Amino acid sequence: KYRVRKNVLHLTDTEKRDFVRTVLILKEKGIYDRYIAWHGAAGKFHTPPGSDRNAAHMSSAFLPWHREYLLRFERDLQSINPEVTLPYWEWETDAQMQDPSQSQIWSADFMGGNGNPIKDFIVDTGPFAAGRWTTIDEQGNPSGGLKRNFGATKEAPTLPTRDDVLNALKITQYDTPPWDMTSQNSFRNQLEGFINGPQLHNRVHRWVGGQMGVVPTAPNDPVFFLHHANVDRIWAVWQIIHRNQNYQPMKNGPFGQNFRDPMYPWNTTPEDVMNHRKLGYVYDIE
Amino acid sequence: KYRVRKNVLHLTDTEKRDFVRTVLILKEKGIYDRYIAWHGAAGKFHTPPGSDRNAAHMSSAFLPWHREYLLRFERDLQSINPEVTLPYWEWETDAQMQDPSQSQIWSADFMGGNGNPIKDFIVDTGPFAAGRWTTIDEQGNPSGGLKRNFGATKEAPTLPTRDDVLNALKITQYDTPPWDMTSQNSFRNQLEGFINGPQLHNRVHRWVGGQMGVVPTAPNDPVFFLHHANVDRIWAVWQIIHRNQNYQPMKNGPFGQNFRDPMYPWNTTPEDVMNHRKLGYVYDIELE
Repeated sequence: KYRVRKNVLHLTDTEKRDFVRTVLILKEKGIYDRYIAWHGAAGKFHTPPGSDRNAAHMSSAFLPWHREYLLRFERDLQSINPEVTLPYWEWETDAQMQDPSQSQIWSADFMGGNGNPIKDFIVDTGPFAAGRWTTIDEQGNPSGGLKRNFGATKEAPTLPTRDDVLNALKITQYDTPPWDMTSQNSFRNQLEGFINGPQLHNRVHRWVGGQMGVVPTAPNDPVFFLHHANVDRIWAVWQIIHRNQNYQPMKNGPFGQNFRDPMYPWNTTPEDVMNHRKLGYVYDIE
Repeated sequence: KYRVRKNVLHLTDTEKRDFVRTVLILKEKGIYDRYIAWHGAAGKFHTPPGSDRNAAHMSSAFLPWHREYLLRFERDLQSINPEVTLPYWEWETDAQMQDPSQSQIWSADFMGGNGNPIKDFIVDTGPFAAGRWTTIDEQGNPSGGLKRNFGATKEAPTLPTRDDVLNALKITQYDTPPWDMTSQNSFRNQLEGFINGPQLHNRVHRWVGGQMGVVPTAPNDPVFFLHHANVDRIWAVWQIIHRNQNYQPMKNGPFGQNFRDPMYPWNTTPEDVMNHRKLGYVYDIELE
């Protein structure tokens, strides 16, 4: 209830600089790669095998899984610099922009810009440009560096809007059977973005393109964590009015998705991360 | 020192029954799959990226990684049945048999037998036969049954011998630079089995064949854990014999291979698991 995750647009120049340095050092230390790997590994743990659910997506644990993911990432940041928290990318505000690629998250100070169409959409500006930041592929081996291609596909030309978020916050059920990408009247599936898809979460990945555009490589882009901080904040808001609306399935869902099941690759259950205050952080505007 | 991990050949009938029943329970609950996935996942964490070293193999952390792995597994067995401990498959004495494939470990009441060549080497005897036990491919998807093909490759017609075990135990260095498959005079690399390989650990995988013959799918076979408990036992024995040798590298290995580095996919470090008695178990041979 103490560490403050701020809007990226509210970070000072110094905070932007100190976040970048901390990420770059986590990368240098070999710790960043753990997060890419953890996320890829969860995508091949299906609940159960034969289904299209997995531990981290496409089912109920999507939200607690990434909250734990971000919680551990932030602790790793804090061990380098105890004054650094994970900011969030309020994309729904950027979607108001005439050209959201002009948002300050994309400044050379911070995330760097869209990919260069002349250079196969390689990101060539910012602290994660090719040459300053290595990437790995899905199989875990070295890759070609950061790629981005904002709004390039016809199904996600734009970012999710504020209205897309307000509509999601109105869903009263955390999730609904069969706890997958076809769940109706489900906050989890609304936010993940499978109704009228791709929307919300799914639509951000599709919008950003590059490595963020294919899930198993998405954390190669630091903006991945800023994106998921915003998703986690939006879940946190849902938990203030739908406070107590808790989690489903409580039981008798696939193993790995129930309230007290471990979320692969960890032992943490959804229950363990239900209250973000007890996890030690708050969002600003909370 | 409390939990005693016994030779499979010394297990009573009820012990074998209880071990099997407990593993079937872990499988039915969905917990067993976590150990399949962890093992595949660690192979994809290269230390550093682009090296063939990974979190669980091909470098110094091979031994502690699997000690932690079995420890977690055994603890999951104990949640179900606190009287069940992880036995070890002492393959070096099976190697002494006229026909090692007749070891009691492959009895229908324990691991079940060799694959059916009519059925493309699907195991159809024992508690893990097809129709009683489902398997996953490297992607996490169903793959249609446990396979085994004992001694079928030219590189590994036989299991490792007692002499191979004893000869590894003479190595005084736990590991050596460059902490990879070329490491010479290295207990870790010798036991893992890359010196004129496959030997020892690498050889057991190739000898069992089936899923065990390919490392990312090996844990689909429950004998994987009895194999690794034997690898753990040999290391524990090395640690008794060479009491003033400690883990290597102590620093300046690749991240994930040093004494105090976390072992992906966990936060556990080699230091955390260096003393197997501190982990709450002993092998029967230490007690005799």
